[PDB]
Amino acid sequence: GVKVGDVVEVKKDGKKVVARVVELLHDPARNAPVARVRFEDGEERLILVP
Repeated sequence: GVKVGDVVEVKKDGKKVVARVVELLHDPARNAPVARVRFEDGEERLILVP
């Protein structure tokens, strides 16, 4: 149920940190939503939506 602008916790360099959801995509292979998240410093990452 994660949507654009929401905030989630992920690991970055062994530390639990907050990232902001900037985009919702879909992985046809895993048949599951994927979110483009952006960290405080501007780094981005793709994460499978829990």
